[PDB]
Amino acid sequence: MKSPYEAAHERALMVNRLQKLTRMLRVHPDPKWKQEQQELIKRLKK
Repeated sequence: MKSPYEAAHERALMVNRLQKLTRMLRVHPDPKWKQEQQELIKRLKK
């Protein structure tokens, strides 16, 4: 039981941050940055 507003908020938070990491990784692929990206990708997948 989760509100769509709230579920949406969390999704937006992770997507927005995920994009930033994906955007900078393409030009500057870092392992540290990559690790953070996986967490975002995994959460979004759920």
